Amino acid sequence: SVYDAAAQLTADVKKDLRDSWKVIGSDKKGNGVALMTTLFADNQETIGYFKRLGNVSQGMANDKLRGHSITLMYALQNFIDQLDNPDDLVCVVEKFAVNHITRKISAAEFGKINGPIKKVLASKNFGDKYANAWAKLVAVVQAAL
Amino acid sequence: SVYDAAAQLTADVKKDLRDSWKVIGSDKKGNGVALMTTLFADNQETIGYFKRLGNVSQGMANDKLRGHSITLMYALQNFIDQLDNPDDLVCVVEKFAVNHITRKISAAEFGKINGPIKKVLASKNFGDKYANAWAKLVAVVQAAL
Ligand code: HEM
Ligand code: HEM
Repeated sequence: SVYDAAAQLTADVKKDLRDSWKVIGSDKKGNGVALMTTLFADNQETIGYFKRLGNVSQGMANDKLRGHSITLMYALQNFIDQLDNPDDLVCVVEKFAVNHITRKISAAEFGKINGPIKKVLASKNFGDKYANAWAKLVAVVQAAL
Repeated sequence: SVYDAAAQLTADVKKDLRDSWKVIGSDKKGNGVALMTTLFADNQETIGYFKRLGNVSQGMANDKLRGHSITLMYALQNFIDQLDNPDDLVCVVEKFAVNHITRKISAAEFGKINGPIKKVLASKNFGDKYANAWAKLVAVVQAAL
């Protein structure tokens, strides 16, 4: 149930998501690439999914990876903006899942993003509390996969 | 070239884009659905492309349509935010075009969105001058299709 998962986003969780997002969301290009490069470093077994992006080890220098990384941050921007209305949050998460489902990305696969997020947050001085909050948002997406 | 197209975005054009976007982009759910509904109303032939969305005549009530309309607006949010750096605008546009090319959407088909955009702008009192500005942004994407 995606709705039950969204119900886990309590007042405190939503507050922490916004506070952290105010910082990491201000530099979508920088933090977006950092998130992807950390994913490829910690989970090399996922690189096979981004073969269209060429040599992802190039990081910021790869124009295809940079385009994907920036675009990725706008999906998160969308989720944060829908935190007030769970009905809209759910419909945008299901729309989001469509393409990832077509790519055969399973919930187990997607959950691997939690590590990179925790590390990116940490580099910006955000601790456990914030990593946990984001883990709850990702859970909503997983329930839709 | 997508890069050459991005050159049409002069200072005055980028100004009208941001000014108009501050308004139509302030209500993504509302205007986003207006864009889609207007598209289906004036260009019935495009309804076949969105069969996944189910019954698009339901408008706001259709969760799938609402989810798509809100997500669509964040693609435009992305373009607007990259206006000052042609390099970033280009890579995000090419990324964006990937899925639309796989769906067989030609540059001419995509251009059909100009009509709906014009009307949505007009509903907020933004005249031909702004419509033309947006037509140039859409042209950038067309250069990649
Ligand atoms: C917070 C996590 C994530 C976000 C916000 C995110 C966001 C996005 C967005 C916005 C797109 C572009 C639109 C589309 O094609 O659907 C996309 C594409 C893609 N995503 Fe996700 N994604 C995330 C995690 C993942 C993970 C963990 C995988 C795989 C293990 C994955 C694999 C893909 C692939 C392969 C593409 C296509 C890239 C390309 O060819 O350009 N995504 N994702
Ligand atoms: C202002 C122009 C437009 C924007 C910003 C836009 C944005 C988007 C976005 C963000 C997606 C979701 C990610 C993905 O590509 O899978 C999408 C999907 C799609 N777009 Fe575009 N689009 C635009 C115009 C059009 C037009 C004119 C057509 C065709 C007449 C079109 C056909 C499609 C289709 C068929 C989908 C998949 C919908 C589904 O089955 O869920 N788009 N578009």
